[PDB]
Amino acid sequence: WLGCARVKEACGPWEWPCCSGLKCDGSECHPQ
Repeated sequence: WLGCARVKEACGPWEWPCCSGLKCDGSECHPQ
């Protein structure tokens, strides 16, 4: 239990849950 991805972490649709307000903009979570 650490937290969530950041605005520079690799995420996806259901592979890595990012924090609230960050959407996978292609591959790296972005600041919306």
